[PDB]
Amino acid sequence: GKNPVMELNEKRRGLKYELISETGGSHDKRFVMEVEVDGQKFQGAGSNKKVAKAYAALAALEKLFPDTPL
Repeated sequence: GKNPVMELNEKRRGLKYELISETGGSHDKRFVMEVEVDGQKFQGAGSNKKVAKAYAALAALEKLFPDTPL
């Protein structure tokens, strides 16, 4: 375990990550990603899409799979 998207995928396959926010200039960009798991929405933010997506998965894992080793 180490990659949030990878670990969540082990619990739920075919999840779709949606970019819901992209703001700030090329020097202060902020991305917000959202993932839906069991009708529940989880979001993650960051300076780039990859980490925003990872935080979105982490949020899902922290709620639904607390024991999953990071």
